[PDB]
Amino acid sequence: FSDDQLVSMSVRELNRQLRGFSKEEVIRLKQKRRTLKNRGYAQSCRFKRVQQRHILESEKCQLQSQVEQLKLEVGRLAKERDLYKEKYEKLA
Amino acid sequence: RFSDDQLVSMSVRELNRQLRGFSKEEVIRLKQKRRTLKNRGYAQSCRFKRVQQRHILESEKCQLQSQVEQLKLEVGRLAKERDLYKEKYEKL
DNA sequence: CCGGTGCTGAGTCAGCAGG
DNA sequence: CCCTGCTGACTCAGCACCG
Repeated sequence: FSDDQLVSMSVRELNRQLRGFSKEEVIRLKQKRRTLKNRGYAQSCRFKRVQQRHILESEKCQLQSQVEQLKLEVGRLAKERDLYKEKYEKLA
Repeated sequence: RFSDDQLVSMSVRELNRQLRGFSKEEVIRLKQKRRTLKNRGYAQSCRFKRVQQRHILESEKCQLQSQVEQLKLEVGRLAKERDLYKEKYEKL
């Protein structure tokens, strides 16, 4: 009957408890349940939107940190290649 | 009465002078309508900014991932070159 | 001390995409 | 044909400014 109980019980459990009620009330209670559930759906939707904003802004940092790590790696190899190439061309 | 577009763009000084003579109920009603219409567009901009922000972030992460892909290919090319010269050098 | 403003959280409804 | 879960869009509440 109350909002917390109405939103908690299943429509299967609802129809059984709704037995003995006017057809006017049954459709009225069922639509009250939907409203309360949409309230919860809204909370999840807004929360998800936030989490997705964070994992994007976080992935951006996980990539920037990787890019900088890789630019250092090419600097080591480029220098190391130049070393071998200079030593090689010297021997023709 | 009046239009929505004019009712929103109007300044308070113009709007007040525009309803000199109207009943209190109508004045309050019209004022509430201006607030409602404003809130409608506020939410429109907010969701707009949210979407635009989201698209900016995604494009950055796509550029970064592409950049990482480039660098990964680059170290693979430099390492192969460095090792190739090693073999040619060690021989001669 | 009042009122208009811009913003944003939360609630509502429509309507779409699946159980 | 319902029901579910979700999301866009409107509304209001309430805060933080402002004039």
